[PDB]
Amino acid sequence: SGAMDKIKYSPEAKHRTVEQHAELDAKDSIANTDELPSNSTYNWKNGHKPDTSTSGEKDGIVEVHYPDGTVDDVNVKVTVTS
Ligand code: NA
Repeated sequence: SGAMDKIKYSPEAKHRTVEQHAELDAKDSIANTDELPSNSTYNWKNGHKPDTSTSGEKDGIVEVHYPDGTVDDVNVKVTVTS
């Protein structure tokens, strides 16, 4: 037996504040990518990319894809200013 990557690692959300119409790289919403394997990849969950076209408080979900194929879902928040 062994611990799969999504059990070993503990990604934590970073709250970002961005301007209306800003781009959002999913990795930028994870606070501790230095505590996760550097070959992990980050993407927005389908249907859960924060929409920066309007200002307000938005929610999103980051998928953290680990090298062993397991995946962590991370709830994040994005403040959009106008
Ligand atoms: Na985890």
